[PDB]
Amino acid sequence: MKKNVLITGGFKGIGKQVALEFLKNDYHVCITSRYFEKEKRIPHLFSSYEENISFYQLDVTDEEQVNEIINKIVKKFGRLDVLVNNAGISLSDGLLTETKTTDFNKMINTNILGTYFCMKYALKHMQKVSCGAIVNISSITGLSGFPYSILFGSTKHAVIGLTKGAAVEFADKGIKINAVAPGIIKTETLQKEIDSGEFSEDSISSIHPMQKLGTTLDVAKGIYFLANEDNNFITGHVLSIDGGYLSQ
Amino acid sequence: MKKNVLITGGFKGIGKQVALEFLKNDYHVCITSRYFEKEKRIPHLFSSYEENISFYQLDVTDEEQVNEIINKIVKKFGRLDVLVNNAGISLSDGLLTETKTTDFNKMINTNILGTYFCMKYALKHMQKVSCGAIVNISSITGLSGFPYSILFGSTKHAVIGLTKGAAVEFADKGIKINAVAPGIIKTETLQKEIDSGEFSEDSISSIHPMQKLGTTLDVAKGIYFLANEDNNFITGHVLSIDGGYLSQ
Ligand SMILES: NC(=O)c1ccc[n+]([C@@H]2O[C@H](COP(=O)([O-])OP(=O)(O)OC[C@H]3O[C@@H](n4cnc5c(N)ncnc54)[C@H](OP(=O)(O)O)[C@@H]3O)[C@@H](O)[C@H]2O)c1
Ligand SMILES: NC(=O)c1ccc[n+]([C@@H]2O[C@H](COP(=O)([O-])OP(=O)(O)OC[C@H]3O[C@@H](n4cnc5c(N)ncnc54)[C@H](OP(=O)(O)O)[C@@H]3O)[C@@H](O)[C@H]2O)c1
Repeated sequence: MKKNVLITGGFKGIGKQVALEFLKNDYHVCITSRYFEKEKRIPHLFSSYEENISFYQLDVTDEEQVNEIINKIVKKFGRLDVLVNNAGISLSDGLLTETKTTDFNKMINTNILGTYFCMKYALKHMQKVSCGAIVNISSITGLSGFPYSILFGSTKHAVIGLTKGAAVEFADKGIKINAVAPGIIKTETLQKEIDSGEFSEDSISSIHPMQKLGTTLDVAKGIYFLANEDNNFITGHVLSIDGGYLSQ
Repeated sequence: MKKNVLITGGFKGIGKQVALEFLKNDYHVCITSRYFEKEKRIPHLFSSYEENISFYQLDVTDEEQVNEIINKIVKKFGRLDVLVNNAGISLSDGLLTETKTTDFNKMINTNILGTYFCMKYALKHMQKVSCGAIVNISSITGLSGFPYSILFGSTKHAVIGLTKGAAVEFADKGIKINAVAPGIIKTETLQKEIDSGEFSEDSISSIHPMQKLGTTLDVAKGIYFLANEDNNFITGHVLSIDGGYLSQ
């Protein structure tokens, strides 16, 4: 009886907040981790929402597993209203000439291929019912050149490509496909890097015109807006959630 | 006690639906017309909301009047949470070579100067409290070249300029300034141009990849999202509400 959303992730960072936002809006939420040991955290991470959450172990780089997991969800729930491609990694080296090819391939596999696989098998099901929403997560680096994050940015540019391409292809099938482009977001990972003193908050805050960092809630709200049933006419769009970064 | 929004318009088309959207979200709404006679329509257009509506006569091309009206609103309500620059006109002729300078000037006056005047005086007040949101209405023609709508497109390009410029300028002051870029929207005006048979609905809706027209609610939802208290980190952005038009 509830709308159903699959998030690739959900246990930390943006993904966890995305899970919370959909739960607060009466969705059944499917969350994932590569690590089965995370399933037992659910009652404690999501106190009052336990009954509306389903766990799946999933590595998005494993195409067969992506197909298997999405099939399982569709069989069990009879619906897949929303896919959020949250899974993503940044292996931030130095200058381009010093970057590791192995790092690039890992980012390609997770950020591009993972998102492609999830889209590919979700759309197989969404096609059949002529409805659904996909929200991909890009970055400001997916729309601009960002020193020391060139390779990450390249993968996030590719994500925008998958978004716009699929949007135009599925537009007449009533499926909305959009992306968000976050600036620098204060996740747990970043918060502890600020807390350990190796990074000043004000130092990296200054990157955005609003002179503050983004929050996981900022991102979750944008994603929710693009995914909910009241989005009838927004598709192929990349929503900047960046305190004005891309407007300069 | 309620958040307060000024809409340049409110009696027809997109502006009326914007009015309705903010009213449903517990705002006090200031709505305008150039025509004082429209005030008497309020209990009939907005049956259950009249206690939360204030009418002001306003021509946005009159800078003096814009300053007067915004001053009166701030004096009476002690707040101005949101400005929506809805007022706008399109005077379509033929090819560029055939266009009338008087038409261009009229569109410049209403679309560019009117939006500028309202921004100018709203920001004088918002600046003082370091909070507020402005949503401007651009168009797909503000982001692309559209035969037969070149001059209109030019004004809506200029609207984006004011949007991004002011966003960066006021970003550190806690004020969010964004725009929406609608495709072709089925307003009362269009609905009768379809009803008269001078245009087929399928004919003009085919320009959007979604193969349908936008609705006034589509636009209102987008504007509300960019304007509400939960937008903390989106500024300088142009949200396309265009059935995928700009993604091709
Ligand atoms: N943080 C930022 O400032 C920022 C800025 C722009 C864009 N983004 C993007 O936003 C998204 C979320 O970022 P975040 O900072 O919230 O990440 P995070 O806190 O590091 O969390 C990463 C999430 O991705 C999952 N994941 C990683 N690799 C996976 C794989 N191969 N298969 C399945 N799941 C995988 C993780 O699950 P397990 O570890 O439990 O397996 C975890 O849920 C990413 O696409 C990221 O690139 C982040
Ligand atoms: N309809 C579309 O397909 C479309 C597409 C892209 C963008 N837009 C933009 O969306 C906005 C609304 O369009 P719409 O189609 O909803 O318009 P509409 O139905 O023609 O209504 C026009 C509104 O603008 C007001 N207005 C016009 N000139 C004014 C002036 N000089 N001073 C103060 N108010 C003035 C009118 O108020 P009174 O007549 O009561 O004075 C009315 O509220 C415009 O900026 C338009 O350019 C529309």
